[PDB]
Amino acid sequence: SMSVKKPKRDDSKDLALCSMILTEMETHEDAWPFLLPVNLKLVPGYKKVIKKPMDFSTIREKLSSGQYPNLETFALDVRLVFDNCETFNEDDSDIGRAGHNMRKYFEKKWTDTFK
Repeated sequence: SMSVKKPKRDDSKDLALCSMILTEMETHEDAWPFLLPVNLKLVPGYKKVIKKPMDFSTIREKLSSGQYPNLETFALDVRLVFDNCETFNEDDSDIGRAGHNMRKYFEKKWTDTFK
């Protein structure tokens, strides 16, 4: 509260470490459904159903331009990618499997780096 602060957790490496994680996700073989924004002109249903589209290129631009205030807002956008994938794709489709694999991969890197 006012003039009473918890000890300072060192956040000075967070930007570099989120950039490394994002590089690992970009280069994974199962990243292909997630590299670019879904084409809203060509994919029926996507625009109306998925209220907040998100993809790795969009997260990389946000990250490079100071649009994440902290490491939690970065993790929220990465999870949004996989949450959108589960909403739109059956679990037993190639894209649905890719999204489960990538989520698992991310969450392990997240825990190992920051927790």
